[PDB]
Amino acid sequence: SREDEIRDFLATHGYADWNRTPRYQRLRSPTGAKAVLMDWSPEEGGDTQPFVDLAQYLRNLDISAPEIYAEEHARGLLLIEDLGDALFTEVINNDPAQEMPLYRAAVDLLIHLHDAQTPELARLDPETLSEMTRLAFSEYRYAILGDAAEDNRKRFEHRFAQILSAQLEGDMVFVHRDFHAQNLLWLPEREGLARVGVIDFQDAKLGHRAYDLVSLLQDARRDVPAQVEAQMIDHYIQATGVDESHFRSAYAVIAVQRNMRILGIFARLSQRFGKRHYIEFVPRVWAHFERGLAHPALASAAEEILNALPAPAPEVLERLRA
Amino acid sequence: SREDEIRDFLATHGYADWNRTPRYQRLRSPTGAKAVLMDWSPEEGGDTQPFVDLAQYLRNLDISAPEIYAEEHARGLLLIEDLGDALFTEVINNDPAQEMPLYRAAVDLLIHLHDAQTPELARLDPETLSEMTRLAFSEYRYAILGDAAEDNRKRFEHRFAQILSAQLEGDMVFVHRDFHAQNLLWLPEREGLARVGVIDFQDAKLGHRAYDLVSLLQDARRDVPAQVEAQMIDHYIQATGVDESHFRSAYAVIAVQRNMRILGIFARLSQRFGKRHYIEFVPRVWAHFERGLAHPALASAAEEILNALPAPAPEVLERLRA
Ligand SMILES: [Cl-]
Ligand SMILES: [Cl-]
Ligand code: NA
Ligand code: NA
Ligand SMILES: [Zn+2]
Repeated sequence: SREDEIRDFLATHGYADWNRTPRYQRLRSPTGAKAVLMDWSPEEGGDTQPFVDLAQYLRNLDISAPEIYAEEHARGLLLIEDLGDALFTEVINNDPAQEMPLYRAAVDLLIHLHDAQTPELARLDPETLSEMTRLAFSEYRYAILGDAAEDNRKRFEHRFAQILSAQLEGDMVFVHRDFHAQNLLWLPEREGLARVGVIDFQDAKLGHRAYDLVSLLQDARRDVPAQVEAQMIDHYIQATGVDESHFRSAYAVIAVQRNMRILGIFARLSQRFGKRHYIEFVPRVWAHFERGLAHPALASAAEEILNALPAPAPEVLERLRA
Repeated sequence: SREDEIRDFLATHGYADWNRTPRYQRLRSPTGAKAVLMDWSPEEGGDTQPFVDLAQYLRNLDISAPEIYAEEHARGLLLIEDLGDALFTEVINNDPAQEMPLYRAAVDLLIHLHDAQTPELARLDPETLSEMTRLAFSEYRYAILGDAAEDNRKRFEHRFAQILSAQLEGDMVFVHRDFHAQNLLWLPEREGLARVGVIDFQDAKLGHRAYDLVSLLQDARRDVPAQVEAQMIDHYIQATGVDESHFRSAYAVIAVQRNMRILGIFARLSQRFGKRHYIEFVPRVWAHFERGLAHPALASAAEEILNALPAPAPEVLERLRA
């Protein structure tokens, strides 16, 4: 059994007396030392090596990704550091005055990260970013109107790749891809940006400096105040020394890209994975999408894309949920 | 080429601009950051996984084995922490007054290590320890007299396994197996036993508490003063709370075991690997062997083994060197 494998893996590496306290199974020593077991079997299609490689890479930068305590690549098992339970979302739910300082710490992580020498990961080039918006047609539009508007999509993708190519410049940086409050953990005994524990970095890519900042600040699952986004963009620009007009323009086209795709991601979470609650986030996503399409960089694509995708009226939301 | 693989491995993990400054290749960043490349190819028969597993295990105990910065198991490459150049032997050569405090720190490492929950490594049971002395016949005796005294060896091994079984008790501990001053590195910015950097732990096993202490204190490559050995055994006994008479007896039989085997190891280093300088260490090894055979625990084996192995007279040493 898989339980026998887990027990053999733990015994082999000196953790036989540790107990599970219920992919991310909490384990505790007889005296309360903490660790986390990752169970991602190869036979199932999982691979532990990217997690190990990227956790090491981030930690080499004094970023609080988890230490690897033990590894078993062939059986798809790891034992890693437990980064605790103080999720940014929980901290902010309990005390809203922590939002700004927690978001500043996370932006400080990105600033530091973006100064780093990069690993060779697959790149989010303009063509790839454009194609990645296709979920807006194949999942969101399709779930609502019953077709994916193939011709509008091909025309949008072609124009949008050109716009992305025109507005995104500079070397690519490490991008986490799910950089938002729910995947961040507060570690208050640490110093500075090291207080930001990070998980879910394993499918990281190379991409633009604004990519993780958009996910953080336009986070569709939370109501991030406009002043948090404004001030955090200012701070990122001031701290990095990037050209302001260019970063702002890149940020706007990237916000269109990410919100458009997440329309599809959320549509599919509801329609395929039965999670209707993500549909409550669609009006927020749609608003950020529409805002970004009002940026002058998007002028050639805006009117045609808005004609092709249905606004989330109450009947559209219900059809997304049902 | 292998150089192309190394360069691909470094580039992939963000180290492309690091340069080699000449298995254990020194690498330096453009601003002088340090790391060590391990090149142990599978095609050659090498495996990086035990080094990774055991380095993690030791570091989980706050023992200064090297961090793993990057790994490539399939191609047999690792990038690890550089633990520096302050080898215990160099420190003590320069300043002999450091011998006691450096050896105390190393003994403190073992004390701490032996309190740890163990991994599942192959065990140095009595039969295995006995067989491992056979190099005394197949390499040392053979190099000198032209035969391995098969009958004496079988009789010695049978009796010696019984003696080992009688004198060794308690749970097995992690044993490094090459625990001596040459494989230890001083890290003076660290605290306590963490100042003892350790390398060459990758073929570690489980064995007796005295195993690594014998290699450290009866170190055949150095003249460890009798007072260092005496006081370090006292300190180990006092700090661990082990029964004194039993530890001392275990230490004596283990000293016989390790010195007997190293007669063979050194004979073979000279005869097969052309390193005649190890033969200068044979008189020291022989003296420790003879001392241990005078322990009452060894009484049934002592006279027969001494009759079977030639004393290292000047003509014996020359035949070992030539
Ligand atoms: Cl964790
Ligand atoms: Cl090293
Ligand atoms: Na513990
Ligand atoms: Na550097
Ligand atoms: Zn590995």
